[PDB]
Amino acid sequence: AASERKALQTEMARIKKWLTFSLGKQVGNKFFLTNGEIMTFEKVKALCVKFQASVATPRNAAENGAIQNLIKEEAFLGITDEKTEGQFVDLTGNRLTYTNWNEGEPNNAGSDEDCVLLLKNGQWNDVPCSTSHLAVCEFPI
Amino acid sequence: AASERKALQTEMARIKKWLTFSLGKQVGNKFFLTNGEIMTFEKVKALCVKFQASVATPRNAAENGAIQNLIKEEAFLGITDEKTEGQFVDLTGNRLTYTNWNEGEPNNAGSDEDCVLLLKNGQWNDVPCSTSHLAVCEFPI
Amino acid sequence: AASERKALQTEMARIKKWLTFSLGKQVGNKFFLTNGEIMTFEKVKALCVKFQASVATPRNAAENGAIQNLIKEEAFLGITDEKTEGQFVDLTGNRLTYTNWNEGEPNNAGSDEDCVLLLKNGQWNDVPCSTSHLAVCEFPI
Ligand SMILES: [Ca+2]
Ligand SMILES: [Ca+2]
Ligand SMILES: [Ca+2]
Ligand SMILES: [Ca+2]
Ligand SMILES: [Ca+2]
Ligand SMILES: [Ca+2]
Ligand SMILES: [Ca+2]
Ligand SMILES: [Ca+2]
Ligand SMILES: [Ca+2]
Ligand SMILES: [Ca+2]
Ligand SMILES: [Ca+2]
Ligand SMILES: [Ca+2]
Repeated sequence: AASERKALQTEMARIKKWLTFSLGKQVGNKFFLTNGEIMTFEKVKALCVKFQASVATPRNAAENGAIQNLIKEEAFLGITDEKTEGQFVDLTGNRLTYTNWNEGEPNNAGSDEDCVLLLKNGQWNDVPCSTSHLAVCEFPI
Repeated sequence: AASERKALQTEMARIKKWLTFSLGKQVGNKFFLTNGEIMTFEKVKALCVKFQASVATPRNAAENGAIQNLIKEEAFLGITDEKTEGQFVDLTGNRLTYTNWNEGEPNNAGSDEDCVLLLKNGQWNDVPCSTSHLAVCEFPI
Repeated sequence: AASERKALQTEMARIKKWLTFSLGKQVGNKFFLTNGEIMTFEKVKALCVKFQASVATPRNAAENGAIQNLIKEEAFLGITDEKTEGQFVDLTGNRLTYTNWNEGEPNNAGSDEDCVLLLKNGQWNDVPCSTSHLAVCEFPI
């Protein structure tokens, strides 16, 4: 009967189990993944979008730690103050409820730091959007 | 007809081929995987269990080498002598038929070394279960 | 109705999306993957073949860069001049249209360099086939 379909769904459920265990980090309904490539902010934006994903945007400590665990280099976050200087916000325009700025940040040094960078210790630093950093996308899971 | 089902099974077989090639190490009916996180023994136990897997327990040189190849840091094994000091055993209570102790091991230093650690060279060292080391689970494949 | 089949195909399409994003590098109809193990050329050949894949053979800059991005160590390419010294060719006998030799290469040093090695900077160097290097296979995607 639908024995095949039964086996397909069972096979899929385990493949998905493996992936969430070792391919990336799952926190709720988000799945953080990196292609291991560094590029400018606009590029990462296009990239994630190209995959039906969005740039990783930690909305709480758990997510921040998850991204922290995943990365081997500083990664751009889906946060900027491009439109209103000093007012950091989501790629959807939503203001942040959780922040983890590094000491002395944000400082908008050189009057040109509108992007945010997740550092290896989990802290953040505002950096120029034109710099090249690790691409990380959150996929809906 | 069942052309779709045909394609689904073919698609699944190749996805599985990719995963066994680059996601982890397959040795017989075991699939070794790591989430790249270090934690205490009890945590790793819970973790693997949480994924229908068990802590990696090499039962022969091939498996030991496979785990060795997979890891980038010392990993806990599913072996302990908690119940009977000096008598190392499986998470199922089965005694070991294969061991790869490091020189001078096991020594049960500090009278508190009931867990086993796979070192980068494949050799083993008994360590305190309360230490934090890389999590590795063997999944049924 | 075929709601399941619908869901299976949707589930598969996203699993495939994740894999092409983080498991390997896709360039056209090729999917480059590495098992992270170093071995002699003949071994890598057998390995890829064993997986219905072939040794990675960059046929253009995009592919070369893709392989370059993927690797953490020097990787053998599916190119040799075993049959006709100096005449480098595909594993299918096809002559190369794209090459990226390193300065001073190829030199066939020691009169025993019939294999090709992709270096970390993307350049190539002819090396003895008996040396052990990273295995990389291109899978049909
Ligand atoms: Ca600004
Ligand atoms: Ca600090
Ligand atoms: Ca700013
Ligand atoms: Ca700054
Ligand atoms: Ca004891
Ligand atoms: Ca030793
Ligand atoms: Ca002990
Ligand atoms: Ca010891
Ligand atoms: Ca020759
Ligand atoms: Ca050079
Ligand atoms: Ca030669
Ligand atoms: Ca040479």
